[PDB]
Amino acid sequence: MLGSSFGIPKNQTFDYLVIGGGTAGLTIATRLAEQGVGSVAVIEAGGFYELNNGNLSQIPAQDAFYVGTDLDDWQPGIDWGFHTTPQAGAYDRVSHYARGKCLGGSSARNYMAYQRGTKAAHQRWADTVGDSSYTWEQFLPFFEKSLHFTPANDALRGANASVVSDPSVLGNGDGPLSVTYPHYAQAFATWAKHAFIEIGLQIRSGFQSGALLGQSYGLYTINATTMHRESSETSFLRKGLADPNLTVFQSALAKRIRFQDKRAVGVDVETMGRAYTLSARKEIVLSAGAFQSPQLLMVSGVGPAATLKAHNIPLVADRPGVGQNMQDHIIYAPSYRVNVITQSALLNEEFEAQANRDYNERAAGIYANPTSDILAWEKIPEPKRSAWFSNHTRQVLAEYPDDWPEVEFLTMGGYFGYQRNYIRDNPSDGYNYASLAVSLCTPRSRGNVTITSPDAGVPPVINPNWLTDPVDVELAVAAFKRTRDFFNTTAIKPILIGPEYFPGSQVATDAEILDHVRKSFDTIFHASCTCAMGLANDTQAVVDSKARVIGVEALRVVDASALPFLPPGHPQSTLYALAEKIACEISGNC
Amino acid sequence: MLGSSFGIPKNQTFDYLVIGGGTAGLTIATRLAEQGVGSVAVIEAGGFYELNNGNLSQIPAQDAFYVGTDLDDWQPGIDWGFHTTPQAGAYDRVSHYARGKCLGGSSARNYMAYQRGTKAAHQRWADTVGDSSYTWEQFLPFFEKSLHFTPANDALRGANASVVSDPSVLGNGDGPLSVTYPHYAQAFATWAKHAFIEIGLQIRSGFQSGALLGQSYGLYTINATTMHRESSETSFLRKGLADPNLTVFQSALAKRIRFQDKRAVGVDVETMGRAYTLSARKEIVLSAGAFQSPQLLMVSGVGPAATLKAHNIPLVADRPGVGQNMQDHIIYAPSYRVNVITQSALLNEEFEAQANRDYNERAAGIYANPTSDILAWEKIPEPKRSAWFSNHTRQVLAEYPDDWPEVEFLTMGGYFGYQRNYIRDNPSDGYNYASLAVSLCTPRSRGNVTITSPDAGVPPVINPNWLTDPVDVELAVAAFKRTRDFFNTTAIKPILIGPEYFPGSQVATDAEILDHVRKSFDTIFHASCTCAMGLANDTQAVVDSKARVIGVEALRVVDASALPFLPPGHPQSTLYALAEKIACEISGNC
Ligand SMILES: Cc1cc2nc3c(=O)[nH]c(=O)nc-3n(C[C@H](O)[C@H](O)[C@H](O)COP(=O)(O)OP(=O)(O)OC[C@H]3O[C@@H](n4cnc5c(N)ncnc54)[C@H](O)[C@@H]3O)c2cc1C
Ligand SMILES: Cc1cc2nc3c(=O)[nH]c(=O)nc-3n(C[C@H](O)[C@H](O)[C@H](O)COP(=O)(O)OP(=O)(O)OC[C@H]3O[C@@H](n4cnc5c(N)ncnc54)[C@H](O)[C@@H]3O)c2cc1C
Ligand SMILES: *[C@@H]1O[C@H](CO)[C@@H](O[C@@H]2O[C@H](CO)[C@@H](O[C@H]3O[C@H](CO)[C@@H](O)[C@H](O)[C@@H]3O)[C@H](O)[C@H]2NC(C)=O)[C@H](O)[C@H]1NC(C)=O
Ligand SMILES: *[C@@H]1O[C@H](CO)[C@@H](O[C@@H]2O[C@H](CO)[C@@H](O[C@H]3O[C@H](CO)[C@@H](O)[C@H](O)[C@@H]3O)[C@H](O)[C@H]2NC(C)=O)[C@H](O)[C@H]1NC(C)=O
Ligand SMILES: *[C@@H]1O[C@H](CO)[C@@H](O)[C@H](O)[C@H]1NC(C)=O
Ligand SMILES: *[C@@H]1O[C@H](CO)[C@@H](O)[C@H](O)[C@H]1NC(C)=O
Ligand SMILES: *[C@@H]1O[C@H](CO)[C@@H](O)[C@H](O)[C@H]1NC(C)=O
Ligand SMILES: *[C@@H]1O[C@H](CO)[C@@H](O)[C@H](O)[C@H]1NC(C)=O
Ligand SMILES: *[C@@H]1O[C@H](CO)[C@@H](O)[C@H](O)[C@H]1NC(C)=O
Ligand SMILES: *[C@@H]1O[C@H](CO)[C@@H](O)[C@H](O)[C@H]1NC(C)=O
Ligand SMILES: *[C@@H]1O[C@H](CO)[C@@H](O)[C@H](O)[C@H]1NC(C)=O
Ligand SMILES: *[C@@H]1O[C@H](CO)[C@@H](O)[C@H](O)[C@H]1NC(C)=O
Repeated sequence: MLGSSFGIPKNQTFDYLVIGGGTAGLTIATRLAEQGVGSVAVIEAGGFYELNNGNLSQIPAQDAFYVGTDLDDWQPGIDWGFHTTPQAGAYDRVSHYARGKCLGGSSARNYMAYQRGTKAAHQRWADTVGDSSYTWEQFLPFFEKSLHFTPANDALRGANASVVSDPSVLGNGDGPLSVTYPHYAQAFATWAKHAFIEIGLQIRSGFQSGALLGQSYGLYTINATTMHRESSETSFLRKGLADPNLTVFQSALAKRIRFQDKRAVGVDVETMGRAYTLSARKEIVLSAGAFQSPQLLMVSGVGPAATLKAHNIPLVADRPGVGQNMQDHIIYAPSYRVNVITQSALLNEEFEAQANRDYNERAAGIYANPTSDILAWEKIPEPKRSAWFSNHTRQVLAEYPDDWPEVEFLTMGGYFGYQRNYIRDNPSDGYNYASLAVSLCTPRSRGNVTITSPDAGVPPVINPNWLTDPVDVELAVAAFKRTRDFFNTTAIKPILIGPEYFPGSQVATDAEILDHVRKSFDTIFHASCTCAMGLANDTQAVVDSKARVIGVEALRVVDASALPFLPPGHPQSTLYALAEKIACEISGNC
Repeated sequence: MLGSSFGIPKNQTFDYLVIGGGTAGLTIATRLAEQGVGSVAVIEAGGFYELNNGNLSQIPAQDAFYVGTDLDDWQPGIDWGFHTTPQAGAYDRVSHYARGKCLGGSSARNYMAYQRGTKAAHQRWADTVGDSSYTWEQFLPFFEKSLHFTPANDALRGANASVVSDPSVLGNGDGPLSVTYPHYAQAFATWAKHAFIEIGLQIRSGFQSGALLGQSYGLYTINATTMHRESSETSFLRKGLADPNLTVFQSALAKRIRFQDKRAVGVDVETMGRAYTLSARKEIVLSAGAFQSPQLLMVSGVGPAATLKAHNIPLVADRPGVGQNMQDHIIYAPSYRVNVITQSALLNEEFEAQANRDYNERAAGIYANPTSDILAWEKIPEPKRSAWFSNHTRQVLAEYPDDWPEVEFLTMGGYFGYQRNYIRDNPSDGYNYASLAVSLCTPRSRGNVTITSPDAGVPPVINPNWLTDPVDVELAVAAFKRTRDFFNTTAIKPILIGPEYFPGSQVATDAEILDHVRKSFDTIFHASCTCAMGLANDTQAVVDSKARVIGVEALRVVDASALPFLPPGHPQSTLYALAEKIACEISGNC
């Protein structure tokens, strides 16, 4: 009975509460319920994205809806409508920062890329938090536990789009999280493989074995049968319905964590104006993400003393790291008109109608593609390194491990432009558009989150502060010039129609390149480290290596906020794994 | 793809809009979508009751949750939290009036009784609205079209609980609305059959063939396989999700119908704070029910001129009938301790655990019962008639048709008391409690609905005004004495434990009985006739026989508000049928 899984908004007691039915939230809630620790309730402000955002969150190719910087490019059924402070690195631009408000959280909204960090990143993690269980070899089983891998389908993809994978690290098939290759590869990506080789990027066997340098076809959180998005909702929550130990509270806003002495004992909740308190006998897990986890700590009395005093919040623990040390990745892309099919073709009615039938009848065609296909990773090579970087920049980059890339390239079968609104500004003049996006994997810029109010119903103040460190500025210009090197290869030339479409060659000098990047970049949505994992004796750390909040009892944080630092690339794989790990830490029954 | 059925909250155009995803709403929306008239959108303020009220709305025996008169006996996931004005007939009591806020509306909340009115009621309907298609023989196919009848299961019910039905009027099996007999009959009802005969109520072949006088086992909107509630959501909406012509907007509040000249062209909607306008090319159907249909007309400029002026609403049509002539039924019941299992046994943990397993594993046991089982109908008999009624009362009752009953009796395997809150005040002292409820089928009292604001987000002012006509007062006392006659039968005596438990024999005189009824009665939730069907030339009528709103174009009302008068007994059968009829009227493709 479906309804048996869903809670009634009144005072009651569970063994465990998880705040936030997002990526980490639904994973840890489902695993705790299955691991015999007693009753678990998960509290989520949103509903099902299948009811609240049409089929836009279910179709991989529709992932560009409601992610633009424009303040109005969102709707309240899937997005919080959060905007940044005026951004020092983006000419004081106030931008929309997309966050999932739904069961699945930002796993309902992401571009579905599944890629793990490097052995050396895991080594740095182990060192920073003083726990060797975070080293690659000890952590890997938690990465594998979640997965149901399906190999590439060569018949639907075409021979051109053959993949190089490492199945030995993609689990035993028993996990609920579908990971596979899309049934459709962008024709652009097929050409990009040759261009990547010409600029010195060797093919490797996927991005799941603890190394990145080189190129490969990406793996995605997509169901191999339906080519629907795989979120934490379609994977973990669907398994957890059927577990009588799991209760879901949806359309439910957590307002305050309650403390008796320094012990977390319950959560104040509002469901459609009805206030109630859920009590926890054992532990509360905060999984509200990089913006709202720190906000809930602060309005509950855990955070910087001066902030809590200024908003009349009684102090429970002076923890100055709460909302500090925010890390993020950025993305921007030039675009060309190309002589191959890209997502542009969906603007043509006769083409869309065929793609629509291919998707629903055969799980095939361009709708079955998340826009991306091939990722590539490098250090900026010599001799460009000495020309493009100051001595200070080269000294800072030499402190990163050899395996830790500086720049990520992503094939995109669509137009980025200024990323104001990808749907409105999608060029409609009858050409196919493709982009080569770049992301920077060594961000030095640090941001923060604070509050204007003790009410969690008021949005937090979000200041990512991207592109403010001189190292990020120099890297941003270098990455842009590498996209120009990609587009000047003889391998890619035959599909290009005329010169660079966006921005165009008139963007030439270092200062013009920087100015264009400052106008055309956005976050790639990897906000993290606002409840950073570190040593219990570090006054800036928020959680220890067991994800316990320092200064209080029976409270953990398990989400992107808990990361000690942002590892290179796409973090969802790591958040699934971290949730798997802290579930076993709590239960002891794995 | 589920999401393909659900709308995005932005400006867009459909051929038809239905306001209110309730009993009538989801029926007409689904049928219009199937009948080739183009695109249909349904707008509903609530969500799925399966997500928003646990399993309480899915289990028939849990129908007593959130229906009490106490102002706090509701939660915002299934109920509007409406209260009445101070009630002239109930010692100025301000009472909660349960209304479904969910897909299915009040079909999510009702006691699931399926019973039709009388041939003579249908004759009066035809005469009042000037349309012979409302006579029994012409209207019957619209009653049958909806249904999937399953016969009584004698093996699960027991031989004691054999039924007398007329399958020839219960359709061909093709309709989505499950109607059947419960898998479990209250032991109390089994005894009640003999007691009903002793006080002169003969067995008849069900309540679906245009006659009521006598007794029979009731038919219910329950799925025959699962013994889950059958709402308009589990029947019509579930069929309509496969129809690409149907779009659902849930968590969507309609604020205003828009008029160009006198033509309805769109609806102003708010979904979680996001305002948008849905446009209608052809017709708008208002299905917001007896309280909110008249409210939406008035805030849109259709209603009594003086009311709209007083709240700064521009006048579109002076229609003084809007919100007037409200009709309703009431219910109250004495109770006895009884020597048989009733719903009381669910307070015993060992009994509940077995009933829980019986329900989920075999669709059997007391959870598979809607509380009622046998209905009985009469005129107050002679010689009690001359003793209990004034000459004026007898003159008014003689104007009703011979087939139209004055009093309904309902077996109830539970305690009513003052109906403040059935769950809190459920006696827990170890006895089984049963009640014999009565409802009055000839209400003379008339109520109304008005507004305090042009904002549909502000609740309407709801004044049922029950028990204010001297005919209803005399009938209320007579009905109560007939419950005493039932409980003094020699047939029922052997299961009674001690004397009348509630109110008790100390309630003796006519004035004491009236006083007790005024304290212990509530609505039985049949609010209707606030957008009454009549002749186009009647200034008090709101809709014509085609359900078109008089004085404007392209606007219909199809719900309990549209009834010309309240027919005897349970109206959901008539609302399904009326929705079937106006669907065919609109489409011309049946
Ligand atoms: C557009 C986009 C693209 C991305 N692409 C990728 C990608 O391709 N690969 C990848 O690895 N990562 C990607 N990411 C990032 C990755 O998805 C996120 O880092 C991850 O989803 C965050 O997980 P989380 O559990 O930390 O938070 P979330 O998944 O955001 O979960 C937080 C949850 O808590 C709820 N919540 C917050 N406050 C409250 C409250 N008070 N009460 C109740 N509920 C509350 C929210 O509604 C939400 O459901 C992308 C992000 C976005 C936005
Ligand atoms: C507790 C209870 C027991 C009952 N028992 C029985 C019984 O056993 N048998 C029987 O025959 N009848 C019974 N009834 C009555 C029967 O269920 C109702 O008369 C019938 O459901 C009314 O249907 P409707 O479409 O007129 O209104 P509803 O089904 O109430 O539909 C109105 C819908 O419109 C929505 N809405 C209102 N305003 C807006 C707006 N502005 N924007 C968007 N959506 C809006 C509401 O949320 C609701 O879903 C019972 C009623 C109740 C409350
Ligand atoms: C309607 O919803 C209720 C859940 O909200 C449900 O109550 C729950 O019933 C489950 C059994 O399915 C109980 O869970 C049990 O879990 C372990 C199994 O590993 C048992 O050993 C325990 O005894 C425990 O009872 C929950 O205790 C119970 N929860 C609540 C809130 O009471 C009802 O069962 C549902 N009703 C029906 C008829 O299905
Ligand atoms: C994602 O959701 C969209 C609708 O919510 C859906 O678009 C809709 O698709 C249907 C076809 O499935 C169109 O309805 C058609 O119905 C009749 C058949 O009797 C046809 O003759 C008509 O031409 C009509 O097209 C709707 O027009 C269309 N709605 C809109 C707004 O376009 C998408 O198809 C869904 N996406 C996928 C990939 O399935
Ligand atoms: C619910 O819990 C809170 C705090 O424990 C309390 O303020 C409130 O009164 C409770 N409500 C009820 C009905 O007990
Ligand atoms: C993929 O979807 C199909 C069809 O819905 C389902 O049978 C399967 O379980 C899903 N796979 C995973 C691994 O979730
Ligand atoms: C690969 O195949 C697709 C579709 O057949 C085609 O559009 C694309 O150009 C091909 N690529 C190469 C490199 O030949
Ligand atoms: C956030 O960072 C900005 C820029 O570095 C700084 O000036 C601001 O005060 C910080 N806010 C908090 C509350 O730490
Ligand atoms: C009753 O429920 C069963 C199982 O869910 C289903 O197969 C059947 O179609 C339902 N019947 C109706 C008419 O809703
Ligand atoms: C009918 O049978 C049931 C046994 O299931 C019993 O509880 C009930 O009293 C019986 N009624 C009569 C009148 O014999
Ligand atoms: C939406 O429709 C209304 C109705 O006229 C009007 O405010 C405006 O034209 C539309 N707004 C947008 C954002 O298109
Ligand atoms: C509604 O009914 C009452 C009688 O109970 C009457 O006094 C009142 O004026 C009516 N109000 C409206 C607005 O018709």
